[PDB]
Amino acid sequence: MDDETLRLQFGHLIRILPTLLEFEKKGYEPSLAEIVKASGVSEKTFFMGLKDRLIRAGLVKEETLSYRVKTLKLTEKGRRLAECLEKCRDVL
Amino acid sequence: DETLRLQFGHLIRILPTLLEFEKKGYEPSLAEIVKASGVSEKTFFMGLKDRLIRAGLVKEETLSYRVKTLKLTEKGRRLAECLEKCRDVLG
Ligand SMILES: [Cl-]
Ligand SMILES: [Cl-]
Ligand SMILES: [Cl-]
Repeated sequence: MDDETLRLQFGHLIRILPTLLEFEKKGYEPSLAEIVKASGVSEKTFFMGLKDRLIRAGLVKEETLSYRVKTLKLTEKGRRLAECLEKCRDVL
Repeated sequence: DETLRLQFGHLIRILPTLLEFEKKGYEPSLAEIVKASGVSEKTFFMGLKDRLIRAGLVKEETLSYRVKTLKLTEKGRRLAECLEKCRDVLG
């Protein structure tokens, strides 16, 4: 529990991690821009720190999609947590 | 919601701790909540307690002339159950 996951904001987690699980269940590889758009985080919050914190925390990894276009892939830990956060969303 | 503005670590420590006391029928003082949860006294007393109250996740009550406690609301209770499962992923 030094997990940097603990340092993340609940809203950012409950937004981004379920969004990426739902794209994955559909077979779709979304761009950083589509991830922001579907999740509802601000692009300024995303590109000015959040993305790199999710990477640091072992929750996602960034990959090249095509020229000039990157995606995030869930790690097994990020996917395990994403599923737990889906139920949190129901409650809320 | 104010719930979304909370830090995941503080949530994952406090609300599960309270739920586990409640299942055992135990009514902890504020100091016992701090110690069992692993948050510091300063973190708890300098904003976190009151953030959890403002998010509707807990209610503060005077338990006796001696001590206070926090009770889970039903929202707080449902979210605690989900955060336990989250804790099985981390550990
Ligand atoms: Cl964050
Ligand atoms: Cl907090
Ligand atoms: Cl309690």
